Amino acid sequence: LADLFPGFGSEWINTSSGRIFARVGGDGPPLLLLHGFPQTHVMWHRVAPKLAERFKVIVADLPGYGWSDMPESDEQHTPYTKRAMAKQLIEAMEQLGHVHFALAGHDRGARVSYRLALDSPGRLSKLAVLDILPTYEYWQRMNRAYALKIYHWSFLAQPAPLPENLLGGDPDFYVKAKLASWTRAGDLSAFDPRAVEHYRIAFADPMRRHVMCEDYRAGAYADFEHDKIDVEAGNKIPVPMLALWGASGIAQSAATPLDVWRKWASDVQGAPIESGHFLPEEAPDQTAEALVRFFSA
Amino acid sequence: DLADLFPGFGSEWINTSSGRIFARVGGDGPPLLLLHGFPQTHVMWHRVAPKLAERFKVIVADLPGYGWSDMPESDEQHTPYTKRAMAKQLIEAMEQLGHVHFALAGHDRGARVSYRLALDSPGRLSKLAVLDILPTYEYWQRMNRAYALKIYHWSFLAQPAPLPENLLGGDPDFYVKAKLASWTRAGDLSAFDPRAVEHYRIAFADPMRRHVMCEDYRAGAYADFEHDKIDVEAGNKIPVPMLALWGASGIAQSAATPLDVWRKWASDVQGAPIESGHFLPEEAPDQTAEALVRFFSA
Ligand SMILES: [Ca+2]
Repeated sequence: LADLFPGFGSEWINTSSGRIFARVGGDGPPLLLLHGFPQTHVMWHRVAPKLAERFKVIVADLPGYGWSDMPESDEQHTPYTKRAMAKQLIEAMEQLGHVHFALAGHDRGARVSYRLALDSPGRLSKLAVLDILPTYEYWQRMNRAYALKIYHWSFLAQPAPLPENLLGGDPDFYVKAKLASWTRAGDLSAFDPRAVEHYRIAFADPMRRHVMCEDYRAGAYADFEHDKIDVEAGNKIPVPMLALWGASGIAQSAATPLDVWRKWASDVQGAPIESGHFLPEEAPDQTAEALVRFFSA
Repeated sequence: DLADLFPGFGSEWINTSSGRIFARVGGDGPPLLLLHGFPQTHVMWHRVAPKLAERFKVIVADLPGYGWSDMPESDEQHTPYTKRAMAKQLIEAMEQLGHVHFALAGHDRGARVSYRLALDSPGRLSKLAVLDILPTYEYWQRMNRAYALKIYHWSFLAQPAPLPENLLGGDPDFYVKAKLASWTRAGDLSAFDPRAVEHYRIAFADPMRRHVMCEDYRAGAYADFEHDKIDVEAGNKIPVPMLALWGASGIAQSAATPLDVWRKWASDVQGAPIESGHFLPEEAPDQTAEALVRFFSA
């Protein structure tokens, strides 16, 4: 597997819940980048060097993803709730001396990110979320069209071992299909093939796939519950935040993203990028530039 | 290898313009067509058909593309697996037997064929029984987190091919057994005859049979929904006397009664809960049989 972060260090950050793997590069204020599904930290390989000019970039595999340890799940999928993941990543950052940092997340990592921002806002200077709405918003807008478009939210949330058994027949197909279907182009062309190899290899592990289901099960249950409490209490993110979404991505299909985030964040700016779901790989120049400007403010 | 679960029933291959319908046929009296759903075959009626055969000519048909029925070639709109097309084919199948006015009971997908038939060609039906469904439109209109999680397979199997086909091929035996177990009241296969499960397992083992089921659900998400929507908006109601049976632990139930929802679709509908999960004729065969004979006798 290729090193897509030449000159970046590599850290195994030990936490109470297992090791976080991270590539580390650049200098300046600490910036944590979190990938999503079905990816690993290497999805940032096109924009992390450009951020590394101005920030200490920490490119972490999510708890349970990539090369991070997989905490053993439980009946409530607790370690793979965004709340628990946020906690583990806060722990990881503290091991590096980062108790106050900037954070950008995409997909699942963006959900960890806004949940981190709601649970422990004092940990964040600024927050960027890439192509998501809050988990609560997806479920609340889950009508016919949206249930078809993001079917995997209900399918991967099905009780073990049903998704795992189906995914295990041909893991390569599913990871490649999920990658392809949410690009603007509808194929794998936006991706560096060495990055695809990373995604494909991570997905080839049955326990890694279980973890991803656990993450989606948390997303259907505890994640939704945590979010529901916040939205019904009027708890807003107080960290300055950037919401970037793809014009052909997931967030914009059932809502106007900036309108939704103004319900969740007291201080949010947003910008569409011409892109599918995978903003940092489909549109790396426009994404890196959006993140450099926001975090330099 | 595959047990004969309808002793005394014969076996018909009914020709239609879109391929053969397989049916087990028994009894005498007014014609009664029994339609199975997903992921079963006609054999799901094996505990209730003998009871109905005391008073009806019972035709126990494999849905087009299911079981041993032929699989008509699908197209971009999944047209032969829309409930409208399936109903036209079964109307044609019944005509081959001289049945132009018949009683109809369907479960699951076959229940969807059945109420669509009732809507499109009500004159063909003496009475209609639907087991453990609401109309397709109602499921989709009620699509929320809870339902999306409970009937996930409606959006999963409706994904463009070959995605659900490929994943179903990952472990087809587990999938059909999981689908059967998870919708029973017990949560295992204990309510099913092991010989019937073999039929379901063997039908589900053919990739082309699984593809058709996916076509059925693709139609369930698109054309079937649009056909239902037109009837909603035009105020068209099923005029034939209708029985709506649902499992107390089935898919149709939730918070609002299936009966109140069927009253928006049917002029003349009675309804009863059966202590059962989704698979009323196998989980509650006596309670289902008696409700059906009671209703179809009138
Ligand atoms: Ca298996």
